[PDB]
Amino acid sequence: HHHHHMVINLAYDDNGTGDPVVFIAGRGGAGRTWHPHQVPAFLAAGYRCITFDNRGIGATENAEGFTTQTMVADTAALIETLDIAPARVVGVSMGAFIAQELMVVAPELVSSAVLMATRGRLDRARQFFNKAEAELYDSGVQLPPTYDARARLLENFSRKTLNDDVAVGDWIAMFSMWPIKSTPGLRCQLDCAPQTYRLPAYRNIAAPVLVIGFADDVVTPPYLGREVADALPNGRYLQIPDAGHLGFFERPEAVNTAMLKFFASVKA
Amino acid sequence: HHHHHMVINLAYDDNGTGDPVVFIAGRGGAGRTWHPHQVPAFLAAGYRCITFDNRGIGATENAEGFTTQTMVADTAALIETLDIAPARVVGVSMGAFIAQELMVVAPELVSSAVLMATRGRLDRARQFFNKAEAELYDSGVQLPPTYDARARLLENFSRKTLNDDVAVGDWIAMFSMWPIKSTPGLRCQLDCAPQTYRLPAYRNIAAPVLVIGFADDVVTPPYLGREVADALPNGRYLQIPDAGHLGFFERPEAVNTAMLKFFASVKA
Ligand code: NA
Ligand code: NA
Repeated sequence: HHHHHMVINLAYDDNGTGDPVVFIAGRGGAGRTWHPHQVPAFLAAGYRCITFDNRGIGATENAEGFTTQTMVADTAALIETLDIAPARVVGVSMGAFIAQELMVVAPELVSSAVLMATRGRLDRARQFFNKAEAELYDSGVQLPPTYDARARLLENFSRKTLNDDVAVGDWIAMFSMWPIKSTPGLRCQLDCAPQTYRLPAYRNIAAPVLVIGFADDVVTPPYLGREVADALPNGRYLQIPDAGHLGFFERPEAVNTAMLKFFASVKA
Repeated sequence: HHHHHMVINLAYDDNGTGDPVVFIAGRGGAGRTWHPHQVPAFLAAGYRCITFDNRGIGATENAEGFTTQTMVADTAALIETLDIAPARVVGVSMGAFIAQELMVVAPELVSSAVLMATRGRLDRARQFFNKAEAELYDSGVQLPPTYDARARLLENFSRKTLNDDVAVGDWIAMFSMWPIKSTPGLRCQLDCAPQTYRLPAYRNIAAPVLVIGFADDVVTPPYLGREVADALPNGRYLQIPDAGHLGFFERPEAVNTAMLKFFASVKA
């Protein structure tokens, strides 16, 4: 348990009534990124949905010097403040890493979890990708807007989507509804990632977990998600075809139905 | 046939004896990019190999204001100067587009061709990618080196390669042997691409053609290569699994054996 933490106010929304589900967004994602595709489906299934702005987002976008354990403690504090322990947790990418590490140190707060687009370590390519992203920020160079959108398309969507002229046009426009500003908080979130080999620690997590991998994901490749599921004694792996790193936007029905079926299967 | 062309000296190498094969590199590639993996195999099969520096490369790296038809005429002039008509042609990406357009206007110069990683048009994503690349150059922004290498890795290699820690390390190092300097010639080569729907024109090409698509290619996706093969009355499509846009470096044995078997099958 943390002993060097200071609670800060994080924006959050608390919607619906019933069993609580805490959503943890990935790097650069605000709480509202769960609202186009996930929260309506979960509300329709009868869940209460908690979404929030991670440290480094929005009102804390200039925060720096925080670590994964800071964000774990932030999430734990939100669960305790809302008096929703134990909660279901849905995390994606950085948010799934936070969820994993939360379950290691405070398992009593999490009844079950979905971990989307996750890993328990970085391989050579993904370590290099992170070094390159940090180098881009630290150089002060700003990518021109269309080139930034091109990188976002390549890095987040399936080949099937890129080959779909209408879908591609739509996602280019979606980028205006979900800008990712280069902030100090975004740069610090880049380091809130597996710096070490965390799979052995996850063998201690006894709670039921669904790990979802996205077949075309190049940011968190599916084989690294399968490693997490294999470490988890009560974790199962599911792969979504024709889905990139943003698979929960790209194939929302497929992802939601898998998550809702899992959460129903572990009902108390 | 061209009527507004001026021949310029292009660097070239002419290796081996026997049936001639003219290699046409893609955007940013010098003639020597065919030497690590293709020319030795073709020499061992008994072919004479012509490799050259496209307009916009090397000694003409500051050239601008040229078009696809300029490069078609450059290639035709090289074939005629060396007195190797009709020649086999191997082109990749921009080089395959040049080869396609050469066969439309001067089919007598080409006995058969391999077209790797090609297309006869741009779809919505690939048009946007090109607009983004032009925007990056025209903005004067220079990508920091590690970020530039990250983009090159993501855009050119298969998921299988990216997941291979040793191979990834090797390709990062290969980038020091094959730098792609941002030059006026490189920017102009960006426009030497299908601006229009060229598939109907290719229905006129009677020569035998092998079109090779790379399964993981996101720069020239395989379905666009299959469109070219389908237009060509004597064109066949072959797909290489686990290969990105640089598939002829990544899977050299698979690509070379397919090309050599094809060229043997059409021997006079
Ligand atoms: Na498991
Ligand atoms: Na055909």
